[PDB]
Amino acid sequence: MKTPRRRMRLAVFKALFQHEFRRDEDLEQILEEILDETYDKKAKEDARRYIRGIKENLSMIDDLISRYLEKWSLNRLSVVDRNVLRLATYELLFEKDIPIEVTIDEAIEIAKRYGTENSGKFVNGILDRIAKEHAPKEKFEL
Ligand SMILES: [Ca+2]
Repeated sequence: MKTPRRRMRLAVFKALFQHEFRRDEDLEQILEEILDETYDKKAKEDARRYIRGIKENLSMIDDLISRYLEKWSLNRLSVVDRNVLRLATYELLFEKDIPIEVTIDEAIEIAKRYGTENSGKFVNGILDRIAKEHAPKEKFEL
């Protein structure tokens, strides 16, 4: 049996979340602590691709998101909101055959699960805006 993408994405989120309290450590090493053999070969490869992509483009991703936050900057957001946005933005921009609504709706689920009462609505709004202006043109043709 194969590990679902949703479970793979959750491991990526957990690594992002845990890193916020261990900023002197490597995001990639934190992901490996989370990954184990209960995940299949592809899921571990996929989670690594996501974490590497987010880590290697973090400043670009953060600055991209920052343009949609008026004066309540990214650093002032909760750990959950900030990282769901980072994860979803990476997916919208670099994971080619995933429809925009799948990325946004599955990101909202993570926000509702671990965030506060307005987390889901907040991230849905920001991601709708980011997707409209930053998703590759081909993604709209899916
Ligand atoms: Ca279609």
